[PDB]
Amino acid sequence: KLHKEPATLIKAIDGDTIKIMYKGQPMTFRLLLVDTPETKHPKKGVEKYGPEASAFTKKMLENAKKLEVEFDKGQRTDKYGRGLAYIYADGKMVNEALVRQGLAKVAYVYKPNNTHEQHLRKSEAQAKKEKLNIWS
Repeated sequence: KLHKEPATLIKAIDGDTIKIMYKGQPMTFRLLLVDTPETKHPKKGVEKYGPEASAFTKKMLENAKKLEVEFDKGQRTDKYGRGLAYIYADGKMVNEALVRQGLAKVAYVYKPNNTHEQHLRKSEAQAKKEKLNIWS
């Protein structure tokens, strides 16, 4: 069953990509199942809510007493060598918080990495009904 492990923030890069110290090593992590608008983009530039999703993630992680990472049951790294996980700040999942606030859409899902898909989908529909940010 999925279990949490300790990690240490190094640097938030943007809304859904962060650098953390994981088991002694610095790595880049990508937040599972969510897409935040982009600040660092090749073609297009800062997308709308990009700067916002990324301040959110930054504040949430920097203010936490405790950071934990939760791997899903599939591949734990993507083709760019980024960890793939659910991230928790004092017990609150960053991935769901982003979605609940209308600052992320639920991503395209790849089984078997999809254990919190329903919950997340729950929160996105609520942010939709409340027409928050993305959904305004």
